[PDB]
Amino acid sequence: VQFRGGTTAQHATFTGAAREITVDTDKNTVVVHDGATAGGFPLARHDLVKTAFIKADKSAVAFTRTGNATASIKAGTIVEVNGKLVQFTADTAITMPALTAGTDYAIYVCDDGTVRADSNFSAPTGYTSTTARKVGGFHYAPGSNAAAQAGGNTTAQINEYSLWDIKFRPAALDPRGMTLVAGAFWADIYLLGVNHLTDGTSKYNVTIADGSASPKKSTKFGGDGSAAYSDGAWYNFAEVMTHHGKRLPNYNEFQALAFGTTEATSSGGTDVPTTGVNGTGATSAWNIFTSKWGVVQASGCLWTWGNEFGGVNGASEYTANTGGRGSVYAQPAAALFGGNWSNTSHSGSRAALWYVGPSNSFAGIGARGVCDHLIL
Amino acid sequence: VQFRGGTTAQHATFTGAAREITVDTDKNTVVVHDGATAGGFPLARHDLVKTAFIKADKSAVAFTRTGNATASIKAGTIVEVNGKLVQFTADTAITMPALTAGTDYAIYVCDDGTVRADSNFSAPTGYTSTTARKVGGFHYAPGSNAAAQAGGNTTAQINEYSLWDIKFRPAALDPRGMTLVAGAFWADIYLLGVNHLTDGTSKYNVTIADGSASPKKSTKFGGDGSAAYSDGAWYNFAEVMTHHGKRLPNYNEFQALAFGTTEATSSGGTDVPTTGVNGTGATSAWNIFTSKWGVVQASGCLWTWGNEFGGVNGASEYTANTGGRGSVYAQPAAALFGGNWSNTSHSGSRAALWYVGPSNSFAGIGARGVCDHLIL
Amino acid sequence: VQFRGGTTAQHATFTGAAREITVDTDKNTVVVHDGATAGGFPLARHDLVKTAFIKADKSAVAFTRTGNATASIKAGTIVEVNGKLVQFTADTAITMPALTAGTDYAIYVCDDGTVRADSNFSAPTGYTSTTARKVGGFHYAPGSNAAAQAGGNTTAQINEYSLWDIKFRPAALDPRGMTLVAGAFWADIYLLGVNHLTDGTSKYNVTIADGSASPKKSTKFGGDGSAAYSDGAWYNFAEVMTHHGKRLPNYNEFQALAFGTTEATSSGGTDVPTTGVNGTGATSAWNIFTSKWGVVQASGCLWTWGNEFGGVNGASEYTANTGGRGSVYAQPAAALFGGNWSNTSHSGSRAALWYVGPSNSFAGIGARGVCDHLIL
Ligand code: MMC
Ligand code: MMC
Ligand code: MMC
Ligand code: MMC
Ligand code: MMC
Ligand code: MMC
Ligand SMILES: [Mg+2]
Repeated sequence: VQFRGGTTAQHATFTGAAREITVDTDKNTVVVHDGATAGGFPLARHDLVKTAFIKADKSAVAFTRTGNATASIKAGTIVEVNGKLVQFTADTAITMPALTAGTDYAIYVCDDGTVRADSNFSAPTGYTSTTARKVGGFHYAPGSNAAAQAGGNTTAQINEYSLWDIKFRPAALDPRGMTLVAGAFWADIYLLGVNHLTDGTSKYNVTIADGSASPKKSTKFGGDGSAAYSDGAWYNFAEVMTHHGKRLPNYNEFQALAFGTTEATSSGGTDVPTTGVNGTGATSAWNIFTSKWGVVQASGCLWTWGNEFGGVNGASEYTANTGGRGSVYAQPAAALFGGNWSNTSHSGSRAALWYVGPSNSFAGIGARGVCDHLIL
Repeated sequence: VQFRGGTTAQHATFTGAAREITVDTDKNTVVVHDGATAGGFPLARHDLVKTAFIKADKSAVAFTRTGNATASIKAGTIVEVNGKLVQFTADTAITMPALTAGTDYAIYVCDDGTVRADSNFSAPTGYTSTTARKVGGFHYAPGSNAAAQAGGNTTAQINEYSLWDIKFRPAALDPRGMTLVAGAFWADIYLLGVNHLTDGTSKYNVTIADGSASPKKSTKFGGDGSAAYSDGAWYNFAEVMTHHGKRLPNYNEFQALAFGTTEATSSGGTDVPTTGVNGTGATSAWNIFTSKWGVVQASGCLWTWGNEFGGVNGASEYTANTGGRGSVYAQPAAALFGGNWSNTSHSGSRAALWYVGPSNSFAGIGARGVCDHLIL
Repeated sequence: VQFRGGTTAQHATFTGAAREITVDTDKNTVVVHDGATAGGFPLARHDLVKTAFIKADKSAVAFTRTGNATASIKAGTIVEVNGKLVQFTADTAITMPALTAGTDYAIYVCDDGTVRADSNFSAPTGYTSTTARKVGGFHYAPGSNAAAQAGGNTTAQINEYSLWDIKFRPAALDPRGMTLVAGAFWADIYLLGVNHLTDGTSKYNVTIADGSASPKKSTKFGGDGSAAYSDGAWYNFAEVMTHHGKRLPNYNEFQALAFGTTEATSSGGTDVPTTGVNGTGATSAWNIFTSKWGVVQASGCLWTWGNEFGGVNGASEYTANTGGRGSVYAQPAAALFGGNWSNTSHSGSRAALWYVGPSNSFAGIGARGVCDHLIL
């Protein structure tokens, strides 16, 4: 059984009867008619709504944390996947795999109507990247977000603020290991590691980059994947953040991301070598410095370079201290935020040192990344 | 009358005749065939274009101001609402309610094809949030935008630059009370009020927050909704802006948002207690300081803290002045922009004082918010 | 032949048989039925997917450079245009016109299924703005991007990093003449010209704006299209960038955008009057200063004002030096980045001078614009 049909040009001067259905053979679509409107009312091909993703509440993430190791996709969520429509009319549990402290997970919606989390960011176990669509994710933290201003605990659990989806996410090239601070912007949960090219900037239980262990050189700026920078200059940390589509925090972002930490307190001892782990000789455990938003070692562990300049200036003479990329003159210090392990009662979410020039490198100075919140 | 149909798997190896129409029973959709292409050409379900909102000109807002108290939705605007398609093929008047000076309004498109404004931001009178879709809004100002560089008048009217829609808007969590500066970014029309938790940051005829009347403490940072900050430190104002997804202006944004104000002029007298109202002992009326873009009390009324540091530094010693959140060292002043009532001929759109540390609090220092322009 | 049909209200209490197709006469659409679901399953009108634009890889631009003067649109690209669906199942060559060094081109997808580039940004030759849809563009540069850290050559060719599309682009009001730096943000390929109102901020072979040739006054800030600023103050350059929805670079953006330039080297001689051209008395050719990302005269040619303050301060007294827009107090210098022609071995991608107040104007100080990267 074949229907009446014509080209698009034939369709333009043609008014079909009310409730008549024709077939545009150029478009391979149906055209609904009303007895008056020339051309009728063409319907949409499915190819043109591929990747559709509609939420009932576009101002919030598509998922709800329902417990330390459980979460749900929200009612009213409509997802296109592999030519099919999958929607959830009520809050629906996300099938969870084994969850491991300090690991990122991707949430998929599949064309058989299921929804599940997985450590694999291409496809979940038992599916392909065609039948399964990555729609978001979360971080399973080593400990709780801070309930007050005394850090968190060491109960591994989903960080609710780390929940992202494809229309509610960090603007960074890679969303993993980030958390949403006060609904306003995203911060890296962990201080920058040396091996950020493989790990990303934000990973649990890795060696922290500072003056004594410089980050791998960015492969977007002459790095080869093996060489590290000669030191931990501001320039190098800023270059690494840019590599990953992030930036160093300014003062307003730092006081936000670090709120919840134990204030006026430092880690103590002689070092903080590793993310999400007690420092060397520490008199306070790592979790004492978790922020409200799940930022780990948010203060009192290492200074982070900031994306702000001011305070004490270098000499008023052209000074070639930029790693061979020109000279600076009356160079203001680059901000340093948070305090390090040796900084006693002076650390905290508003700790700020404006003395160190950007060319300098020290063992207790590292970095944390941030980027914008994106709501589409 | 029932049509030929099959599952999606059955459909994959099936080539129907030209102009044949089958029904995918998994998808509950129609599939158009051509006599050659295996699988045919599935059509789109309406669920997958819910919330569609298409404009002829995506680089401009969807509405035009046609007079002090009238506006229109633009030709070529196509809106999905409650399962229905509503489009306007010509500029169409927006039905207005009573308009009240210093009030924000939401524009709705309804599933009966009407379009109207309303003071209610959930649903307009005579409709529900299901049958009516909020697509944008505007601010009805107490006075005109500045036609030159001598402020505006006191004729209540729609601020054309305050027109926003869901794909042409401030990136802030709440768009109300903001205006588009030079097409580049959004600025709060009013200086921050004390009661920003209920009012938002930008409201007409409310008590201005400064050192003598500190803002309500952010409920995202330990506030309970009743307590105010101990004072008007930079830290507190920056914290409030972050609460609302905004920031303090930098120098480039300030000179932009304040252009149109009466330059090198201050309010005079002893205070400016209230937004959009003459100061105490004022020798110039409030409207003298309206910018081109409808920013009220843009200069010469209160300094606004800025999101920039530089100028005179505090002591080169760890100083615990951050409200118990750590210490600062060689702390640069936080910028102050615009000038206050007592600042005589030194106020204006480029007025900048770089002497006051962020821990300080004074009666003529408050804040104004800004965030990015978002075109989707 | 007319189908069974009813209004939307009639449709709500009606359950048709499995594979029955009715016509909603309010919506002028088809409704697919299953024998159980009240209301059936309405299909989407094409009006609601107008401007649809779907890419297989949303994290990358929709086009690939295949040679100095050729490029392709990528497989999996689906485009709505003039009521029609046009998709490319394999990489497809873009038809090129004559290409001219230092020119921007727009890429169109047309409703006859073709794809082509054109110097006209409304419609390509042989088509209209209705039958042809602008989906992106590129810059055809006067020379290559830098392969190392020794600038580029003078072989005119497409700058791969200048490829933009409508969902992968600078957030600026006009994308032309910009390039994507490290996937993170966009930079103007050329230093600001005097005639930026007609040319935009970024054009090849035009007179560079500096203290000796000030930019045209912004028509958004009291300019009339003919008058230039009285001088090259920071204030004026910042105002021009804002006009175009851009900003001056900060230090982290500058070291990124200028990487690839010949470091610790200046143009020499007595001037650099023109974009993409050798300086007056130059001892190094212009192309020596091309960055990895195709930023022309990236360093060693003119300082660019930066969007950052710090270093040496002006007097601690109210100083009316803002062009009649108020006074400043303890005003920090505005950053200057890159070095100019006279700056010998001190120029480069990290060259930074923090001595000149924003009110000052000099022959070797101009500007370069940047704005955010937008992925939709
Ligand atoms: C999502 Hg399986
Ligand atoms: C913008 Hg990170
Ligand atoms: C919009 Hg009624
Ligand atoms: C970004 Hg406010
Ligand atoms: C694109 Hg013809
Ligand atoms: C935001 Hg330019
Ligand atoms: Mg600064």
